Formats: sequence, C-alpha cells, structure tokens
Amino acid sequence: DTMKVINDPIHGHIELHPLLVRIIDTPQFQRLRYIKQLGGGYYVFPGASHNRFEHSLGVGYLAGCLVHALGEKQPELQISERDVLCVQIAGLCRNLGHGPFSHMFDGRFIPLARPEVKWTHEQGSVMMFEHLINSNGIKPVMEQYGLIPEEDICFIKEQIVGPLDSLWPYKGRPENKSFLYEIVSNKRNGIDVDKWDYFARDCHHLGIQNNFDYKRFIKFARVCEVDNELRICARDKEVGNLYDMFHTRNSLHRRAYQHKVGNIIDTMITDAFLKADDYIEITGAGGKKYRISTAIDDMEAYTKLTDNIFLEILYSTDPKLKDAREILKQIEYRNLFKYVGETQPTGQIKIKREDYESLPKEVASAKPKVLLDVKLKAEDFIVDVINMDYGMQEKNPIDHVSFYCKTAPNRAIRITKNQVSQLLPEKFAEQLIRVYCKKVDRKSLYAARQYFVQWCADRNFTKPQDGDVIAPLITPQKKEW
Amino acid sequence: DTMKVINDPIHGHIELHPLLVRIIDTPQFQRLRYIKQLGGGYYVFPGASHNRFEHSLGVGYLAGCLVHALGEKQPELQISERDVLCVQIAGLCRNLGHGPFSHMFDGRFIPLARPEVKWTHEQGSVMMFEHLINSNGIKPVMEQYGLIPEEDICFIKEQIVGPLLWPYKGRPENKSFLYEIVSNKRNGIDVDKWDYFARDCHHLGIQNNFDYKRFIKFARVCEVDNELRICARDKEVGNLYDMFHTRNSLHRRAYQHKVGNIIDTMITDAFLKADDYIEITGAGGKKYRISTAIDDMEAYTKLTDNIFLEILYSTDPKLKDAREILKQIEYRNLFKYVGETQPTGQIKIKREDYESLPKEVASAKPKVLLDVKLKAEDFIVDVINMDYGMQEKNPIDHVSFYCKTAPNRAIRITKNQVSQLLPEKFAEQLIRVYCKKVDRKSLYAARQYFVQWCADRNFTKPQDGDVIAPLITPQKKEWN
Amino acid sequence: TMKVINDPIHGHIELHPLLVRIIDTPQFQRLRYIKQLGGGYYVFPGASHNRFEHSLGVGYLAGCLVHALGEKQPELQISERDVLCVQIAGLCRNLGHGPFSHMFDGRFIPLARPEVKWTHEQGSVMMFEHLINSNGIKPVMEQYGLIPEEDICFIKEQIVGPLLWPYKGRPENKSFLYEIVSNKRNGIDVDKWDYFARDCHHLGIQNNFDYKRFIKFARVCEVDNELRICARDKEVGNLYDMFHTRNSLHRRAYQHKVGNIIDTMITDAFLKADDYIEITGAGGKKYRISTAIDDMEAYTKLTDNIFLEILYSTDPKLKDAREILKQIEYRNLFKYVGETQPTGQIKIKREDYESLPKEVASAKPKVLLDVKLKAEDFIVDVINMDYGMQEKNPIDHVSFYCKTAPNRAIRITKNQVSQLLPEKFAEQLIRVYCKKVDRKSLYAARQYFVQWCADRNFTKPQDGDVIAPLITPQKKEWN
Amino acid sequence: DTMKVINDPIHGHIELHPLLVRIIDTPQFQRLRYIKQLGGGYYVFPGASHNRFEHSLGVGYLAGCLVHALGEKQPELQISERDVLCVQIAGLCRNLGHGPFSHMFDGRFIPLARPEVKWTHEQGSVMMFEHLINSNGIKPVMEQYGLIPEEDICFIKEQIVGPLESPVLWPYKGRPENKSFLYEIVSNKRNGIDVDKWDYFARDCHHLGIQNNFDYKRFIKFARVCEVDNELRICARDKEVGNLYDMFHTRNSLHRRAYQHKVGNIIDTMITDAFLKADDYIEITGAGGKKYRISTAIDDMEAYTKLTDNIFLEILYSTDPKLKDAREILKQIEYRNLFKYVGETQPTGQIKIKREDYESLPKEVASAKPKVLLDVKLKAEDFIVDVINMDYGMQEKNPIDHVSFYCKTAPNRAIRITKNQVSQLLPEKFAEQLIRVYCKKVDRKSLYAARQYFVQWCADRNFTKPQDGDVIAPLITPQKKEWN
Ligand SMILES: Nc1ccn([C@H]2C[C@H](O)[C@@H](COP(=O)(O)OP(=O)(O)OP(=O)(O)O)O2)c(=O)n1
Ligand SMILES: Nc1ccn([C@H]2C[C@H](O)[C@@H](COP(=O)(O)OP(=O)(O)OP(=O)(O)O)O2)c(=O)n1
Ligand SMILES: Nc1ccn([C@H]2C[C@H](O)[C@@H](COP(=O)(O)OP(=O)(O)OP(=O)(O)O)O2)c(=O)n1
Ligand SMILES: Nc1ccn([C@H]2C[C@H](O)[C@@H](COP(=O)(O)OP(=O)(O)OP(=O)(O)O)O2)c(=O)n1
Ligand SMILES: [Mg+2]
Ligand SMILES: [Mg+2]
Ligand SMILES: [Mg+2]
Ligand SMILES: [Mg+2]
Repeated sequence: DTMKVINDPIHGHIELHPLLVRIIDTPQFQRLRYIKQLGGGYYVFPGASHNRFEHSLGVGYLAGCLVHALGEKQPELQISERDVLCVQIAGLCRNLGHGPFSHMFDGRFIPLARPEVKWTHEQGSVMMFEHLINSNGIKPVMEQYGLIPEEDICFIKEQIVGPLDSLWPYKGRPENKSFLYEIVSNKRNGIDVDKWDYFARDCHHLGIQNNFDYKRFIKFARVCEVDNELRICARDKEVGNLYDMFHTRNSLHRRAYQHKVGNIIDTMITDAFLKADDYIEITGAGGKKYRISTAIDDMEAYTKLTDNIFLEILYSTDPKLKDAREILKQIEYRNLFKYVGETQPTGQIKIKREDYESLPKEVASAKPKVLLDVKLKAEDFIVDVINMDYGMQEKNPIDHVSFYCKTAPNRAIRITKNQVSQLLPEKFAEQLIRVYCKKVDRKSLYAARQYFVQWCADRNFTKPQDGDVIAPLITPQKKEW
Repeated sequence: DTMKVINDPIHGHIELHPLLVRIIDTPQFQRLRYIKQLGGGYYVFPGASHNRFEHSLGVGYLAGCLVHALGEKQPELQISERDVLCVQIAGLCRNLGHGPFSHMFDGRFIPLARPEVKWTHEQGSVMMFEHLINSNGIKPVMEQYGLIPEEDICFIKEQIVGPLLWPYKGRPENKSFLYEIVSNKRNGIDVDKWDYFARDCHHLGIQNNFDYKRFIKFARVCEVDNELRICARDKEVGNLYDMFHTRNSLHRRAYQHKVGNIIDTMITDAFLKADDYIEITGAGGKKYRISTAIDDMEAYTKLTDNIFLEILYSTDPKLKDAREILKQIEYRNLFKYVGETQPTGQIKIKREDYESLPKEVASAKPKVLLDVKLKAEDFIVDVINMDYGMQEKNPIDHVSFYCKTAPNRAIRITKNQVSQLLPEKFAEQLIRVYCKKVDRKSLYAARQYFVQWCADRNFTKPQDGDVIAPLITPQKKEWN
Repeated sequence: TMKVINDPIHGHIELHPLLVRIIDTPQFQRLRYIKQLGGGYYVFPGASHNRFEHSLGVGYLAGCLVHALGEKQPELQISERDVLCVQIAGLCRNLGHGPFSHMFDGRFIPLARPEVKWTHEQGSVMMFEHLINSNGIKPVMEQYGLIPEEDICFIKEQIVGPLLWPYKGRPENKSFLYEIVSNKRNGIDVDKWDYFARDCHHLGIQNNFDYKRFIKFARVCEVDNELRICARDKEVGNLYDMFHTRNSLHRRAYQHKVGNIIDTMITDAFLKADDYIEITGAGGKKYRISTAIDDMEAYTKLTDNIFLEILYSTDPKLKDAREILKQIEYRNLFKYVGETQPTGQIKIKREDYESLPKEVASAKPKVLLDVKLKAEDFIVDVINMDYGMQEKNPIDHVSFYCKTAPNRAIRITKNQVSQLLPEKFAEQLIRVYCKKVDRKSLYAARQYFVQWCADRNFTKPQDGDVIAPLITPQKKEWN
Repeated sequence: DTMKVINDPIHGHIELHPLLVRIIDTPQFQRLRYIKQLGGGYYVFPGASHNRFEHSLGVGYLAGCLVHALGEKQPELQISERDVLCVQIAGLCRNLGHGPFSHMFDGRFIPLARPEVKWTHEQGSVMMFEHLINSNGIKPVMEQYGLIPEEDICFIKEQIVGPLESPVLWPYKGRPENKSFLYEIVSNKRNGIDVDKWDYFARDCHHLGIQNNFDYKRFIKFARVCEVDNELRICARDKEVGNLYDMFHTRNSLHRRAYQHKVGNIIDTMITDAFLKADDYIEITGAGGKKYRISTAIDDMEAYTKLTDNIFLEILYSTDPKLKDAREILKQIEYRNLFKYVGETQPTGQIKIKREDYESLPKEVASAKPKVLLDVKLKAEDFIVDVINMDYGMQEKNPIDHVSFYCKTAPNRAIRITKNQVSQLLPEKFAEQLIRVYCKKVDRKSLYAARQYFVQWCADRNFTKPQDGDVIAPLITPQKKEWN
C-alpha cells in the first residue's frame, strides 16, 4: 500500500495516505457517491450534480492541510503523524451519516416518519463509522500505521459528534491537544474545514462566485493558550473575513439551500417516501427487512439507503406504490405544489417546532372578506418554517473566536462586534415562513393568496413583498403596511 | 407559458423559450439526470459527477447562440425564429439516446449483448425524440409557436442522425449551414464539442483551451460548391487545429483513462451477468431486458445508471455473480492493467478481430520461467481508436475559410500553409491489456505474455517494457 | 468596421467603429498609464490593471443592458443612437482620473488646492469635450446618425448629472437611460459591475454579484411619471449582497491600511515636487501637477509617469520628493499603529482632520516613555465607509416588479427582507500611523494612540490590551 | 524579521522567507514593476497589464515548491534549507535583466542598436543580481540565514545563466554532481522544462483571456530524482510523457496567439524605431553621475536600474525638437496609425533565413516585379520584413528526447521514451520560420501594391502561398502551378 493521488476540481491533486485509501474503499464510504450534496437543489441548479463523496474527500484533505500547517509552524505542539491521520479520518467520515438527498432525510422525512426518535446525520456518521471499521477489519490496519484504536476511535467520534459538569469533557485527547477538536466540526463557533470545502465546492457547481479564502486563514492560524486550553487563534486582522464567511454562508442558504422550489421538491420527495414507506424493503443484518424509516436502526440496511430509493419508486409498476409514484411523476412534469408567498414574524417573535403542524390549520382558518369561488382546507396548505442564523441560534459566533496580534503572537484576545463595524448584523437569527398550496389551478391559487395575506395580517407578520399585487383587497386593512 | 431562466455554471444564466421548457419537463428528457456524462470516469475523477441532462441544456443554448449570431450578421440568410427553435431543439435532444453510463452502454455493453444489432446513441436519440413528442402532445405546442411538425420534426431528426444530390428533406440547400451546428457530419466542428470541452474541464479539474465565443464572433456563411456553409475566418485555422488537439488530450487524460475504461468494462460484465434477470416494463406491460429495452422507448425511458444500484443492492441469488463484480469495484479490487502498445502496421485491428486478441496474448510463448500459466479468459484486450473525428482524414481540409478583404469568398487552407509542427497522421490505435487475475504471480506472468505478444506482432515497445519484462525486450533488435 | 477585443473578464467584445475612433485618441489611451487601484498594486501584486481596460468593460456592459431592455421592451423605442450614446458615456466616465486614481482627487488635490472643488467626474466631462474637439469626432458621430448638440449633452449628463425634469439630452420617457452608467439615485450601475469582476480577478478575491442575472431580470416600469429600470422582487437580496461586496472590497483592498499609507507617501512626494515639475499645456504654457487640471492638454500628459519622473530625477530641488519615493522602494514605510471608531453619535468633520495628529501627540498616557513624540510624527487617516449614499439605505431607492404584475412597480423595505441586514449604512474608521519606525517610537506611539482613544471615548482598538496593557484598564467601558 | 504572506491571483497566499523579502525590497527588484511582461502585447490584449515583478514572485514560489517536494519525498538527497533558499532566490532573480517591454528590448532593440554585442536578459540578470547584492548589503543578511555567499552567489548565477567558465566533466562550481538536479529547477538548459514556464503559462493565460492546459502541481507530485549517467537528475513518471508534449504544444500556441501576434509585433517594432531615433538624445544617469544612452545603459547597472517602460512616456511627452521624430512614431501608435500588415509566408523544404540576411529582405520584396498595373512604386524602406523562429525550445531537437522517466514498478530506474512509443499524432518537426511583411505606407493604393510585391516575392522565392493569396493578389497566384 502506497499514497494515492486524486485530482479534485476544487483542491487540485491531493495525496491520500494508504490508511485513508483503505477507509475510502469500503461500501460504507462509497455509498456517498449516491447521495446528492444539495438534495432537491439539483432540480433547480443543474450544475449541482455533486455528491457527498467528493465533498468528504475535500474535508479530509483540508483537515490534513490545517493540522500540518500548525505542526510545521509550531513544533512545540508535538503534533504526531497519529494526530494527523486521526484528524483526516474524522474529516473524511463526518458525512457518513447522511441519508437520501442529504438534509431532506433528517430535516424532513425522519421527523415525520419517526416523530418519537431523535436522529441526526452526525449520530448517523458515528454509527456508520463504527460499522465501517468493524465490518472491514480496519482496526488491525490502524495498528499497523501506529494508531491506538481504543483512544483514537474515541477521538475520531468525538471530533464528529462532540463529547460522548467538567472543565475538559473529552477522552480521546487531553487539553494540550484541544486545538485538534476545532478542525473538523467546531462546536465552539462553527469555523471548520467542512464549511471551507462546501463553500468552494457548492459555488463551483451552483454557478456562484463566492467563497471563503481558507488558504489565507490557514496561513494566519496559530495555537495559543486560552483559559488553560490550547486553542486555534486567528490573527486579529482576519476578524472581518470571518464575519464575511458567515455572511457567505447565509447568502448560500438564501440563494440555493433554501431555494423555495428546491424546498418544495424536497417536500414532495419526502411525501413520496412516506407513501412508499410501508412497501419498500431494505435487507439488513441477518436478512431482517427494514423500511426506509427504520433502516437508521441497522447500519447494514442504512448502507443500502441512498438516492436510488427515488428511482426505485419512480420506475416501480406495483399498484401499492402508485400514490408514491404519482408524486414523483408530478416532479418530472414539473407540476409542483405552488408557492404562495413568504413572510416573517416581527422583531423577536419565534415559532416553535411543536407548533409547525398547527400552521396549515391557522392559514385555512383566516377569513379574508373577499369573494372566493373555492374554499380551501388545512390539508391543501404546506407551511415551511425556516431558521436562518449564523450557526449558533441568537449568538454571534465571532464572540466565541480567539485572536492574536502581531506584536504578541502567543497572547489570545477577544474582539467584540463594536470593535469591528457598525454595518454588521444587529441580530444573528431569524425565521422565514413559506406557504405553498397543493391545489394548483388558477382559482385555488387566487384563494390561497387571500388566506395567506389575511393570515399574515391577523398574526402581525411582515407584509409579503408582492402583497399589494396578490391581495389588493386585503393589504389596505393594515395601516402599518 | 413564459421563458425560464436557468443558472448553469458554464454558461451563466440561460434563457429557455417555453417550447423548450415543455420538451425538458418530460420523463424522456428528465431521464438524462440519471446518466453520468463520463460513465466510469467518475470513479477516477471525483469531480466528474455531471450528467447528460445539464450537458444537453448547454448544447441547446450554444446552438441558439450560433444560429442567432449568423442571422444577426447576415440577414440575407433569412434565418427565421422557426429555424432557431428547431436548431435549439436538436441541440437539446441529441443526447436523448444515451444509455446507462453513456459510452459504456453503446460502446461496450450492446456490442457484446446483441452482436447482431447495429445500435448507436444517435439512433436512440431519434427514437426517444419521437416517443417524447408523441407521448406528451408536443406537436400541437410546436404548431402554437409557428413550427410545422411534419417538416420540422424531420429537420430535427436529420440534424441528429444525418439523412434518413441534396439528401436532406427538412430544409433546402440554401439552409445547408443549419445542419452544421448541432452534429457536424462534414468536419465534426459543432456546438456539442464546445459544451463538453468547457463542462468536462470544469468538472475534471483540467483547463480547456478552445474558445467557442471567439469562434462564434468570426463565423460566417459563404457559398461553397453551391451550398451555403459556415466558414471560419482564415486567422482562426490555428485555433481549429488546437480544438482537435484538445479533444485528443481529453481522450488521453480522461475519457480513455486506463482505469476508467476497466471500470466501464467491469460494469459491463456485471450487466451481462444480470441481463437474464432484470426486468424492465415497456409498452402494454411487456417485459424487457437491459439488452432489449432499446427496442421499446417506454422501457428505455426507465433504463439509467439506477441499474447499477438495483444490482448492487439485490438479494436475489440469481444476481449474486453480477453483484459480486460490483462489490469488487467498491473494494477497489479491479482487473489489473498490464500495459499499452500500438500497431506499427497501417492496417487497423478490425472490430471483428477484437475477440480473438485475448487468445493471441495467451498463446504467446515468452522464454521466461513462470509459476502460473494464464488462459485467454484471464486477459482483457481493449482496442481504442484515437483520431481527429474522421478516421485518417484531416478535418481541417473539410473546413472553409474567408479572408478579411473578401468576407463572402470561401477559400481552402492546407496543412502546409499553417505549420510544419502539426501532426502528419490523424488516426491511430491504442491497445491496452489487462489481467483478471490480480495476484502478484499472475500479474508478473501477464506482463511476460503481453510483451512477448507485442514482440511477435511487431507492435511498439511498451514504455516500461525493459522494467516489466527485462528478459523479453532484448530479443527484439528493433527495440534496441 | 466593428473590432473584436479579447477581455479576460467579458471575453470577446464587439466595438462599433465610432467607439473605436474615440478609443484611439491620446485622451483615451492615457488611461493605459493610470492604475485602477493606485497604491493597491504595492500590496496586491496582481492589481496591475489600469483604467483603460476597466473603461472598455464599462462601455461593453452599458451596451449589454441597454440592448437587453430594447429587445425585451420594443415599446421603449430605444434607438441605435441611444445605444451608442450610452456606450460612449460608459467608455468615457473614467477619463477624468489622475495619477493613481483615487489618490489624486481623494488626497492630493484637496491638499494642494484646498480652495478648489474637483472630482474625477468633472474631469471626465472636460476631458471628453477636449477629446471630441481635438480629434474631429463630431463629424464621425453625425456619420453614424448621432446629433452632436443633443447627444454630447446627453453623454455629459450621464456622467456628471444635470448640468421639473432637469435633463436636456433626453426626455422623461427615456429616463431609464440615465440609470445605466452612473446611477445617481441609488448607485446601481454598470461601472460597479465591471470593477467588482475585474478587481476580484486581479486581486485574488472571489467576485460576487451576478450582473448577467440582474440584466436578465431588469425591466422598465412607470414610477411616479418617469420610466425607470426596475428589478424583479426576488432580486432584492442580491442587491443587498452587492453593497455588502462593495464594502468588503473597500475593507480588504481599496482601504487596505498599507495601500492607503503608500498613497499618502506618494501624495507627500507630489506635494514636495509640485513647485518643480513642469507640464506643458495649450499654447506652450507650463502647468504644475496641481494646476494641470485647469488645462486638458496638460492633463492629458499627467499620469502615473510622474512617480517615475520624480524617482529618476537628479535635480537637487526634487531631492526631498525623491527621498520619500525611495523609502517606498526600500519598504521603509510609515508604521501602522492601529484603528478605532467614534462611538455613539460622534462624527469627525473634514475641517478637523488636520487637528487630529495634534490631539494624538497631546495625550498623556500614564506610562514610562523613553521618547516623546510630536504632532508631525503622526498621521491620522479618517475613512468614511458607507453604502454609497451617506446614512441612507440605497435599496429604499430601488423599484421592483413582481411576476404576477410585471408593469406595476413596488417598493420593498428592509424589514420585508431580513433582520440579519445592517442597522446602519455609514460609519467612520480612524487609522493612526507613526512616521518614526524604531522600536521605542513605536512603543510610545501605541501608548499615545490608546490613551487618545480612551480620552475621546472611541472604540477599544482590537489589540489594545496587548499593545497598551497599562492604559486599557483605566476605561471601565472597555473592561 | 519574519515571513511575509503575499496574495497572488495565480498561486494564492504565498509565504516569503525574510531573506527573500530583503532582496525584493530593493530598487533593482522593484524596477520590475515598470516592465510589462508581454511588451507590446498589452496594446492588443488589454488584460495583459501584468509586469515582470509579479511573474518573478511566482517563479520564486514555484521553485520553492518543487525543491521542497523533492526533499520531502527523498530525504536521502540531503536537500538543506540553504539549497531551498538559493533555488528560490535564483527563481526570484532570473527576470532581473529584462529591459523596457521585455522581449522587445533584447529581441529587437539591442540587436539593431548594438549589433556587435551579445546581450541576453540572462546575462543582464546576473549583472543586476550582483549589483543588487552589493549595493544593498545583502551578503551579511545571507550569512545570517546560514548561506555561504562565495559558493551560493556562484550557485545562484549558475542557475540563471549556466556554467560561468569553459570546462573542456562537471562544469559547475556552486554545487557538486550529487546536487545536479538543483540546476534543473529554475532554468533548465537540458530540456527547457522549468518553473519559469509554469508560472508564465498560468499567469499569461489568466491575463490574456486564454485557458492554460499544463498542470504543474501534477508534475511536482510525480517528480523524482534518479541516477542518470552518473548524475542525479529530476525524472518524470512515465505516464506524464503526454502531458509534457502538451506543455510544449501550449507554449507554441501561446506564441502563435499572443506573443507573436502580428500587431503586437509591429507595435514592438514601432517602439523600437522610436527608441533608435531617441537613442542619441535620451540621457540616463549611472554610476558617479555619468550619462548613458538607452543602448549603453546595459553597461552600467546603476543606469540600467532606471531603464524601464518609462522611456516610452518620456519620449511621448517630450517637447525637445530633437525628439520630434521619435515622438511622432509613438503618437502614431496612440492614434492607431500603425504600419500595415501585408501577409505571412514560410520557407519551403529546407530553406532557413539567416540573421545576417534579415536586412536584405526589404530590398528583395521591393525588387519583385509583379506583372500587374500599379499606380505607386514602393521602395525598400517602405517594407518591414519580420522573421520569426518558432520551435520547442531546442532548435530542431525534440526536448522530450532529453527527459528522463521512471516507472511505477521501479521508481529508482531512469528510462527513455521515444516519440513512437507515445503517439503518431505528434509533430514530425520541432522548428520552423514565419515571415511577416508589413508596409509603412498605409494608404489604399500603397497597400494594394505592397500585396502584389509580397505575393510576387513569395512566388519568386518558392515560399508557401499566403492564406489569402488568391484574394489579395488574384493576378499573381495563377502563375505558380505549385499553388494551383
Ligand atoms: N493526465 C491525467 C491523468 C489522470 N488525472 C487524474 C485522474 C485521477 O483523479 C488522478 C490519478 O490518476 P493517474 O492516472 O495519475 O493514476 P493511476 O492510479 O491511474 O496511475 P498509477 O496507479 O499508474 O499511478 O489524476 C489527471 O488529472 N490527468
Ligand atoms: N438568487 C438566486 C436565485 C436562483 N438562482 C438560480 C437557480 C436557477 O437555476 C435560476 C432561476 O431561479 P429563480 O429563483 O430566479 O427562478 P424561479 O423560477 O425559482 O422563480 P420565479 O418563477 O418566481 O421567477 O437561478 C441563482 O443563481 N441565484
Ligand atoms: N488567436 C487569437 C488572436 C487574438 N486574440 C485576441 C487578441 C485581441 O484582443 C482580439 C482580436 O485579435 P485578432 O487577432 O482577432 O484581431 P486583428 O485586428 O489582429 O485581426 P484582423 O484585423 O486581421 O481581423 O483577440 C485571441 O484571443 N486569440
Ligand atoms: N483581507 C485581506 C487583506 C490582505 N490581503 C492580501 C493583500 C496582500 O497581498 C496580502 C497581505 O496583506 P495583509 O494585510 O495580510 O498584510 P500586512 O503586512 O498588511 O499586515 P500585517 O503586517 O499587519 O500582518 O494579503 C487579502 O487578500 N485580503
Ligand atoms: Mg493507481
Ligand atoms: Mg419559476
Ligand atoms: Mg485588425
Ligand atoms: Mg506587514
């Protein structure tokens, strides 16, 4: 076994250590070739054909770049080849838990199919990783390259999911190596190599000329002591670039990841999966059969759960799958559920997850006072609530970043928002509410618009942008508008 | 129905006429979302995740750009809006006939599964197009936008497949130039290549050196031997030689990558072993096989890269052998590359002889001590034709040019008027040999047979010949 | 006939023969010798680009937008004459720039000729007039169907604004034509679109804003009895992003602290050279660097070349100017001390800029200092950052249309878009530098600077606790 | 003090060792900010505003990348930090000798102004480098970072210009044979495959608006040092041979499209003409206040330091009546009243035009007797004849015959690969000449006449038929059966 070189369009030629190659050449990893990074986004942005596989390689590569850069500039950190390989492996493997169409699966499908369960792709990644290691005899190979499976497997899982009270909650590495936990999935502030890869890769595919300059950030990164931990610190000068990184993230969510049509296509696919869930069988361990919604309980079954489910349903002839198949066929003909509009709660108002189901009922209960041919019911409405933030709810992630200055490179400091600019956001979280109608004819749509705008007025939400055009009889009643 | 705008990473924001949108939003077109452009290339170049769908949009767009440019600069050509839409439709629809993993399907699988049949993706595209039109009531919609379905459907098909004396019925000789946009049968210079150069390069991580926007700006129609043809400005001749050089480079680096090809071969093998057991429902509920779905477009509509995963995730014992080959791909236990050579002789190895080659390699008698003896079935011999798109012919001899001082007068430019640094030949064959036995001793043996076979046949010395077979290469003084 | 030019940003661009005639003049070719980013090239070595190529791009984009509107809306009656006039204004709006672009009118002219009110825009109109008259362009304009009297006026108005409906070059039904090249209402114009893409390409920063997308969605609608360009409603987020990008590019590149100090040092050299450099203008009359703006024939010859003429001079009179430039070549630059901002209400006025080095030197930091610094040792640079319209939100001055009613213009407020947007649209940055570069001077400069920030109630410099640990504790507001 | 980071649009953020920063921050290096990489090319490709300065940084960076990669993969080579810095410095400093408008200066101007002298930008770079070091007290700073100035300065100069003595045997003194591979990085005298090309391919393409086909990062990953005929040399992986042929194809493409663009060349020619007419009157101050001319500034590095593209503007903005003729030529460039391109041809078969004959060519063109009615008669002085040598960097030789390869199964064993083992679609020849003819008389009747003379001359000499020959000279081309 020797190093392989791979040509990636984002990073160029990258070198992979043979242990990494061994982990990649498994069914559990190769699975990620059949899961679209952006899920239903490909149905809106035709360049977004990329899958989780190539993203994972990039994350693994960038994780290696950063840990090598720190070790070269600061030999006193005693970063070992063992540390480098463990960080790269965590980087490679943090996307292993994604399901069909990525965020569709755990953001929409699982919550509806298994409301009792608490599932995230991160937990899935840890379980899949364990299954990958055990199923393929990787532990001996790890030992052969100087890794200590007991500690290092724990370290890898902690890097992905966080600690499995205390000053130091981690067991895989001690406080003097704290900075290693900030590379792959940064729980403190969200600044990690996962974002850096997807910014560049998603932009390249989407046709958007945006990214964060990660090479710059790597050149200016240092490890300093912060409250008895050794942490990664950014050069003070870079603070503006970090605010820009979160702005870019939010832009990409607005333009692409939460595109109103990309979301409704995800919703339609989720609907098809719900109607197919009783009939599709996935074989897991010992020949046991699982459903789409229960394959998450057996990694051997989950290994075989990919975007392929979409086509299996679409190409089925079984009459049982007729309803699921019809929804997918509507997607192919582009007969989609119709977007009605968008609004936001005002100021500090927030809607909660428990209430999401009551919203279609509220919209249908509005009493516009316009002449309507058709009356709509709760089941005709879809109400999608989207949380937009800087990765930490209402918190400013830059308040959780440590910096150093050129005159004192070993001394960590904090920089507040007011020390940077007044042109920055005054809030770091908000909600968008999108309403769609499942009845697509002209009269239903007209009615849906009247209900929607009336509902906005009753709730004191913001005036939809086209409110005066879509509901000219409703908007005058609200003088605030 | 109004115009839609779509954001493509290669071309930016593209406008699509509502008739094109109607054609795109069908099962027959959306199918192309599930067919990788480069087939097994994705298993070597991880950026090559692109499908035929987005390439097709780009071809349709570029076809529109060129026909509009010609009309704007030369109103006397009388290009109509109807002509523009017909050219765009042919551009959109020329990839409709591709099968699972694109060139794998018609280059490898069909020739082995149905040796008696003569199938190309082009023929498939015309059949798929007909089925798309009829199944979705597109003819009325065509009429609504000023098209004449009888003549225009014929024109569209002719643009894709050629003629079904002026041999075309969809347009007359004064619109000859319209047949050169989408699939140029005369010299291969068409908008299909322009899109894939730029798109494949973007995804592969290689830089494209052909500038189609430049070419469009300098393109004119001129009279050539009583046809109106597209002519390039004389200055551009160098750039055209470069276009074919780029195509050849892309084939060498990516499309004929030795591992990408062997993955395609392994997938083909899995399909052959699955062909008796996979069922695809076509018209009237009739069942077809992977190899017969080409006979029914309703079945072919459902034949995509999904077949790979249906096999890989199957539990049926009948599919065990097919499933095992695909599992070898996932663990990267691939058939092993042995080497590459070329004929020195000017006769091309013929397609009819391809099957006899593994036998010849196994019949070589290398004078070397060997632990293991290999059989014909252990060898794969892949013959690859590399050319400038027209066998031995120089495609630039079939291009017409014009000069700045006389923009309507077509001229010819010969190779000697351009450069002495150009190719003296325009076609060649590469022969790759692989071994299905992957252990160290089998591979060592395979190398000895291979080099011996090269020597016996008077093929070129493999590049690593002296390293892989030091006992064999001395016997050939032509190599020393 | 038409010429084709290969531009790295826009690809192959077609130029109408009238445009080619305007380009092939000394007044336009001059722009080949003026760096777009001035002193920015001394920090970003990719930023070698000049005003010339930017001007070609602006002219091209202006043509793209006006063609797109005419094709989608024939009822606007956009003529070939209108298209050429818009392209010419686009080509010629950078004609008035001086040596190192914004250095010249942002730093040098204000200091050299404080009484005068000069902008590159005014310079562009004067240069344009001189270009036309000196080269016999009026007849050529007539030959392509232009009407010089009206159209020259239209071109100038597009660049500088009005020289009721205040414009004479075109009537209210063609109002939308005045929004293409230099948009006085909200700053959304093709000049920005070119520089975003060109500057990013050269600087090594990824250039946001998709102007092709914007062009596809642009329409003309009636707004308060004018025909104006309206954006599709869904594009409002992209417009906020466009201004965010602009502000980023200023923060990272155009107001780079070292780029700015190099501009300051070059300005200083020009001031010390101003009495001795002679530039021949009309009728053989001699001008100075600071007075060449009064004669276009002299101004034609005033480019980045002045830098090298000073640097390579042997005249003892130019010794002081030459020494400053030589310090730039050895990279013995004035040293950056830090940055701060005013707090709460406070805004620093232009009239007070000169008093600021005095104030910094007057601070009494309670720390032991080896050296005492004087006002002349400090440079204080005040930078106004905004979204192009002072305290105003430029998106409040944009008109939108919806898909369901394409001819009905609407307004969209900030609250209808996002709560993650800026609450303010203007601010000031204050950078302090020290002309004394040794270790002890620098240490002292830092103590003064932080003390001054404290006394004035400015924001705590980012590295305040590190550079002045004895000073920052005294301020509870800072912790 | 410490490393600086610089943002380059081609390579991204590059780290520079403090010694390199010291060399860069001198008048001798900063001079390269005022010299256009592509000379008169900017007057055709408006994106080509880049200067030699930023190219030099990129060459220095790539030289570092390659030497670091070799050292990391093969510790047994004993590459030291000292070796790395010396290679980077040679990379940074190999463009120091360029004059105004780069190749215009040493390709056109110097050969005409000082025909006796043998001047190349390479020689200029060595002299400039010596002057840079001595004028700025760099030797002590070198010592401070572990360099040994005597041997290392020699090594740096040898990397740029080749052996400084006649050895007639290992001809280099800066490093021994076991470090021979270090001499292949910056300026590869054996086959021309070096980091200088890699930077300019990527940079020129970025600025010109053309896409580059050569991947240097790939090449660096596959490069190894192996023993070849008792030297340690850089070897490429066997399967990279196709990419190397492509690299030379790309170089030839870039020359055809851009560097030898017919108008870019005539602008260079016009600027050269202006410089020749200005050469008696422009003064450049050198060492001790002595005055030099444009053509003699090459003899004093202090003067040469101040000789940049600025000369163009000094002439253009001059008022001295003595500079009137020079100034008028430059003004013609501004108004785009350029000498007119007449056409292009090539010698046939074996014919090779010699440098000594270049001056006789305008006479030959004017001596042609086209059998056509002409209103104007043209003289030798009305014609410019530009002869351009196009090749793969080594005259008639295939540079890939001078490359060593290794195979995956035996990484330490160097091998040769011949053209026939690669492809039949490759060039059969590796050198050729283009002949461009221009007319200084730009009116319609002169141009018509020039075309008739030119095509007649092609016919008389048996050169190739110009591409538009039948269009520009329909009465002349029929007389040549070889063309019909
Ligand atoms: N001219 C080429 C050849 C390959 N690649 C890409 C495809 C892969 O992502 C990566 C590695 O492919 P190689 O062909 O270099 O490697 P192999 O593994 O096929 O060759 P070997 O195992 O002989 O080294 O480089 C490329 O960009 N350009
Ligand atoms: N801010 C955006 C939004 C979308 N897109 C891309 C995705 C699509 O490929 C194309 C068109 O999407 P739009 O959202 O503009 O169009 P819709 O059809 O979704 O909206 P509508 O029908 O309301 O015009 O542009 C983009 O690049 N940037
Ligand atoms: N092979 C080429 C040649 C030129 N260009 C660029 C350089 C110019 O910016 C633009 C136009 O150059 P041309 O050589 O096409 O134009 P000329 O004016 O030299 O040719 P002519 O006057 O013969 O049309 O295109 C290019 O990209 N590729
Ligand atoms: N936000 C920024 C700032 C700078 N640069 C570029 C400009 C320079 O080419 C290089 C170095 O600039 P810095 O501002 O990082 O370096 P300084 O020397 O100005 O800062 P200091 O000396 O304080 O570290 O990076 C950049 O791309 N983005
Ligand atoms: Mg391999
Ligand atoms: Mg839509
Ligand atoms: Mg021309
Ligand atoms: Mg600095």
